[PDB]
Amino acid sequence: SAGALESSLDRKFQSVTNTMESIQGLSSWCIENKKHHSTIVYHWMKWLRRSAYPHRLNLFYLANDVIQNCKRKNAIIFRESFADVLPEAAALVKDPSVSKSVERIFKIWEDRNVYPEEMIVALREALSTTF
Amino acid sequence: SAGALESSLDRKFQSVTNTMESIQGLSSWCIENKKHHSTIVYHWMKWLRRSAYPHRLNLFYLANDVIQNCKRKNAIIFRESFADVLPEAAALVKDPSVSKSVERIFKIWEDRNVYPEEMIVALREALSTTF
Ligand SMILES: [Pr+3]
Ligand SMILES: [Pr+3]
Ligand SMILES: [Pr+3]
Ligand SMILES: [Pr+3]
Repeated sequence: SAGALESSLDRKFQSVTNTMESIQGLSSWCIENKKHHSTIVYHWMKWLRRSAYPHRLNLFYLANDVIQNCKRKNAIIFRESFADVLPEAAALVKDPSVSKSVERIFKIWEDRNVYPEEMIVALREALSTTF
Repeated sequence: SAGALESSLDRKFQSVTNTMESIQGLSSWCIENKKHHSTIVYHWMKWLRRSAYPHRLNLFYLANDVIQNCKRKNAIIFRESFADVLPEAAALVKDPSVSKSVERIFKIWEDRNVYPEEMIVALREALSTTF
C-alpha cells in the first residue's frame, strides 16, 4: 500500500504537464484515491520542493483542479489536506515566471470562498503579490 | 473594428490548444474585450462548427474558462452570451472521443449553479450523456 502508492505518486507527480488532459486525468485519480488524501498531499509537496519553477506551476495546476473539483466529487477533505502545505508552497512559486498564474488561482479561490479570506491573504503575502 | 476584431478572433480561435497557458491567455483576452461579447461568441461558434472533434474540445475548454472566470472579472455578460450557442454546440461534441470531457464541464456548471438546472438538462440531452 504505502510502497505501491508512493511508486504511483512519484511517477504521476514527476510527469504532470500543462495540458487539460494531463491535469484532469491526475486530478481524477487523486479524487478516486481520496482515502489516501494525506499521503497524496505529502508526496505532492515533496515533488513541489524538489522541482524547478515550470514544473512547480504544473503541480499548482493539479492542486487547483483537485481543490476545485473535490467538492462535487464528495472528496472535500482535499481542501483541508492541501491547506497544510499551501503557505509553504506559495513561497516556492514567487518567481515572476510563474507567480501571476498562481496569484490567479488564489483569486479564483477567494472569489468563490473556497478558502477563507485570512488564509488567502496569508498565501498572497507568501507569493509577494500582496504586501 | 468589425474587420480588426474578426481577424484577431480567427487567428486566436484557429490556434487555441489544450494547454493551461493557451486557454488562459485567450480567456483573458476575451474578458478584456467584453464590449464585443456578442461578436466573440458568434466567431467562437463559427469555429466550433467548422472544426473537427479535437479542436472542438479545445474551444469548449476556452468557453468553460471564460464562463467560469467572467464573473470575478466583472464580465458576467459572457454567461448569457454563451447560452445563445450552447445547446447547438453541445450536439457537435457528442462523439465519445470528447463528450466525457464536455459532460464534466456541464457537471461543474451544474454543481455551482453557473447555469440553471433546466438549461444543463437540455445540454446533457444534446450531448447524449443523459436520455
Ligand atoms: Pr521516498
Ligand atoms: Pr520512489
Ligand atoms: Pr468571415
Ligand atoms: Pr477571416
